[PDB]
Amino acid sequence: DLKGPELRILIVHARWNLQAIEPLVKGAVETMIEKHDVKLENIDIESVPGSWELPQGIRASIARNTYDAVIGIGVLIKGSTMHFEYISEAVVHGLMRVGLDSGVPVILGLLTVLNEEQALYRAGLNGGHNHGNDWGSAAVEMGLKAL
Amino acid sequence: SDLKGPELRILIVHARWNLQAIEPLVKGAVETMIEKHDVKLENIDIESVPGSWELPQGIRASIARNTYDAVIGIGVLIKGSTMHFEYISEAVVHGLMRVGLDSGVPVILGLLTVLNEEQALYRAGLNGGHNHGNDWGSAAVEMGLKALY
Amino acid sequence: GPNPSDLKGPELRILIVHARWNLQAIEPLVKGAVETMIEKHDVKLENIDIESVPGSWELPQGIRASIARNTYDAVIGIGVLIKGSTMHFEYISEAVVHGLMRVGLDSGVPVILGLLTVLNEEQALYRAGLNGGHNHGNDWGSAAVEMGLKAL
Amino acid sequence: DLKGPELRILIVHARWNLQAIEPLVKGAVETMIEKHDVKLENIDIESVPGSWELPQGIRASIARNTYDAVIGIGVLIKGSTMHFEYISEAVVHGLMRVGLDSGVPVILGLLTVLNEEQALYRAGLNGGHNHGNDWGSAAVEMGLKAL
Amino acid sequence: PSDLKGPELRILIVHARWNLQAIEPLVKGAVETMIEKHDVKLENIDIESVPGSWELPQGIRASIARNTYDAVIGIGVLIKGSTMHFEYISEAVVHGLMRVGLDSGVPVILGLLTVLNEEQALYRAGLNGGHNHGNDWGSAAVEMGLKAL
Ligand SMILES: O=c1[nH]c(NC[C@H](O)[C@H](O)[C@H](O)CO)c([N+](=O)[O-])c(=O)[nH]1
Ligand SMILES: O=c1[nH]c(NC[C@H](O)[C@H](O)[C@H](O)CO)c([N+](=O)[O-])c(=O)[nH]1
Ligand SMILES: O=c1[nH]c(NC[C@H](O)[C@H](O)[C@H](O)CO)c([N+](=O)[O-])c(=O)[nH]1
Ligand SMILES: O=c1[nH]c(NC[C@H](O)[C@H](O)[C@H](O)CO)c([N+](=O)[O-])c(=O)[nH]1
Ligand SMILES: O=c1[nH]c(NC[C@H](O)[C@H](O)[C@H](O)CO)c([N+](=O)[O-])c(=O)[nH]1
Repeated sequence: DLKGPELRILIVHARWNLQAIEPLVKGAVETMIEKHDVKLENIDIESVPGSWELPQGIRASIARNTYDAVIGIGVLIKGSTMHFEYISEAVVHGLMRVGLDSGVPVILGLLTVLNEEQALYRAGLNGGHNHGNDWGSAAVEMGLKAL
Repeated sequence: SDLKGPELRILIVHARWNLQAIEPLVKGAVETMIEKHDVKLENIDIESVPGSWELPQGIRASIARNTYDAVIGIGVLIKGSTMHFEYISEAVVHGLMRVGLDSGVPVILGLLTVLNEEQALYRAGLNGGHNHGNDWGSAAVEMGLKALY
Repeated sequence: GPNPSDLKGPELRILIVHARWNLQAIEPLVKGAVETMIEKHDVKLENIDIESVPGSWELPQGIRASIARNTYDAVIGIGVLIKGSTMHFEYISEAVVHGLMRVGLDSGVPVILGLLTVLNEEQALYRAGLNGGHNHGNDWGSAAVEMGLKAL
Repeated sequence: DLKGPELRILIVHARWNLQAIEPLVKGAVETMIEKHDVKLENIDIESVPGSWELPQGIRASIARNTYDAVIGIGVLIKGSTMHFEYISEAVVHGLMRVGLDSGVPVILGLLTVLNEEQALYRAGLNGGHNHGNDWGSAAVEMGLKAL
Repeated sequence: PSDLKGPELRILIVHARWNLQAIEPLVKGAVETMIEKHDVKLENIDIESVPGSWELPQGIRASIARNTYDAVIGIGVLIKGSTMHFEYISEAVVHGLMRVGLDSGVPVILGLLTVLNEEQALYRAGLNGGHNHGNDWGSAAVEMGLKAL
C-alpha cells in the first residue's frame, strides 16, 4: 500500500468526449487521495482541446513547475477517415518522448477505441471498471520510485 | 472556447494540394480567431508550401525567423492507388509533433487524411458538413494563451 | 531458432525491470532469466537487481531512471501485452518497443527485449515455459550476459 | 512564376529500378532549368545503391557543401516479403529527419508502389504525368523561401 | 559507377545468430564479393555477432564507438511467428539501424530480411535457385564507404 503524502501530481486531460473524460479524471483523483494519501491541493488539473495537444501541454507544464508524476488523459474514437490512426500513433510516441526527455514519469491514460460504448465501459459506466483508478495508483508508484 | 487573444501572433502554414478543400479550412480558422477570439488580422501570418510533406519544414523555418504564440499546419492528403498516402501521412504527423516539441511552440493539427475528395470537402464545411478550420482556430488561441501567459 | 553462448560473466551487474500485468506469465520469465544467468553463466545472485513497474508502458521510464542511478552492464526489460478489444494493444506495443530501443541507444547500455506481444493468454504462458513450451526468459538471460561482456 | 538563378540544388537518387528513375531525374532537372532559370552548373547529381542509402547520402553531402534544397529520388516496389513496408517507413522518416536536423528542405521524390507499371506511369511513361517536374518546382520554391 | 575498388577500406559486419542456416550464406556472399570483386582485404573486415536482430543496432553502435570503419553491414533474419512479435521487432530494428547511421555519420547497410517463412529467407540467401543478397550488400558497403572519403 504505497502512500505519497508529499507527491505533487499533474493531470492534463483533453476535452473531446467529455462524457468519458470526467469519470476517468475523478477515478484517478479519488484513488490517489482516498487510497494513497495524496493531498488534493497537491494535484494540479489542466486541460487542452484535444489529444493531439496532450504532449505539448504536458511539456509546457513540467517546464514551469515541478511534478513527481504526470497523467495524460484523452479519448480517441475511430471515425470515418484515417485521422484516428495517425493522431493515435503520433500522440503515443509524443507522450513517451516527453517522459523520456524530462525524466518525469508520464502515465498513459489514453483510450483508443472503435466506438463510444467502449470508452464509457472503460470509464466505469455500464458495468465496466474505471481505468482512471489504475492510472492514479501507477502515478503514485512511479512518482515514489523517482524519489 | 471563451478565450480572447488580442495580442497573440498566430502563424498558419498550408499546403496547396487539393486547394478546393484548403481554402475553406484556412478561412474558417482565420474568421473564427478574429470574430470569436479578437485576434487581429495583422497578427496572423499566412504562408504556403507545395505539399503536406513540406509543412513540417516550412513551419520549422518560419518559427526560427519570427516569433509566434501558436501555429496551425493545414494540409489535405487523399488516399491514391499506391502506398504513397500512408507513408507521407505517417511521416508528416510525426514531423509536426516533433517540430512542436523541439521548439516549445504549440502546433495545431489541421491535417486531413481521407479516403476520397468528398470526405475532405465535407470536413471543410461543404455539402452540409462542419468546417473543422473553426475548431483549429479556437485551439490555436487556447494553446497560444496557455503558453504566453 | 536462437544460438546462445557459453560465456561466463562473474563480474557482470545485471538489472531486470518487469511489469506486473499478467503475473502468471511474468514470474516464470523472470525466474528463467535469473536461473540461467546464475547456473549457466556464473553471474552472482547479489549482482542481479530486480525492479518492477505497473505496466509495460512504464518499462522504458523505469529502466531510464535506474541506469541513471546505478551502473549496469546490461538490462532486461520484461512485460506481457495481450491483444484486447480496442487498439490500445497496438499503440502501446509500438511505443514501448521504440522506447526501449531509444533508452538503449541513448545510454549505451544493452537493453534486452523481454517483451511478449501476444493475441491471447495461452500464447504468453506457452512462451513462459508452461504447457510444454520453451521458457524464453532463459534466452534473455544468455543475451544479457553476452551483450554485457561485449560492452567491456 | 518563381525563378532561382542563384539556387544550388542537390539531387540524390537510388539506382534500383533505373527505368523509372532516369525519367524522374530528367523531369526534375529540365523543369528547374527551363521553367525556373536554375543554372545547369548549380545542380549536383549524386547516386546511391538503394533507397535505404538515400538519407545517409543526403546527410553526408549537405555536410560537405551548401545547398538551398535537396531532392531525394528512389523507387520502391512491393515484393513478396515485408521488406518493402519496413524500408519504406524507415526511409521516409529518415528523409524527414535529415531535413529537420539540417534546416535544409528535403523534397520527397520517393515512389512506393505495388508494381512496376505504377512507377513508370508516375515517371511520365504510358500516358502518365512525370512527377519529377513537380519535385523540381517544389525544390525551387522551398529553396527560395529559406531566405 | 564503373568498377569500385576499396583496398584501404575497413568494413564492419555485425550479424545476429537466429536462423544461422540463412545467416551464414549471407555473410559469406558479402565477404566474398568485397574481396574478389572490390579488392577489399580480408584482414580489414571485422565480423561480430549478437544473439538476435534486436541487438544489431546496439552492437553496431558499441563497435563504431571503439574502432573506425568506413562502412557497416547489419545482417539478421526475422521470420513471422504466431504473435505480433515479428512486426514490432522489425519496425524497431529498422528505425534503430537508420538512427545509428545518421547519428554517427557512418554508412550502415541494411542486410536485414523480414520474411513470412523460412523458405523465403533461404531463397534470398542464394539457396534453392535464389540470388544471394549478401553480394549486393557487399558492393553497397564498398560504394558507400568510398563516397564517405
Ligand atoms: O482527443 C481527441 N481529439 C480529437 N481532435 C483532434 C486533435 O486532438 C486536436 O484537437 C486538433 O486536431 C488540432 O490539434 C479527436 N477527433 O478529432 O476525433 C478525438 O477523437 N479525440
Ligand atoms: O498535401 C498533399 N501533398 C501531396 N504531394 C506529396 C508531397 O506533399 C510533396 O508535394 C512532394 O512529394 C515533394 O516533396 C499529395 N499527394 O501526392 O497525393 C496529397 O494528397 N496531399
Ligand atoms: O504490461 C501490460 N500493461 C498493460 N497496462 C497498460 C500500461 O502498460 C500502463 O500500466 C498504464 O496504461 C498507464 O501508464 C496492459 N493492458 O492494458 O492491457 C497489458 O496487456 N500489459
Ligand atoms: O531503392 C530501392 N532499393 C531496394 N534495395 C534495398 C536497399 O535500398 C539497399 O540498397 C540495401 O538493402 C542495403 O542497404 C529495393 N528492394 O530491395 O526491393 C527497392 O525496391 N528499391
Ligand atoms: O534475429 C532474430 N531474432 C529473434 N529473437 C528476438 C530478438 O532478436 C532478441 O534476440 C531477444 O528477444 C531479447 O533481446 C527472432 N524471433 O524471436 O523470432 C527472429 O526471427 N530473428
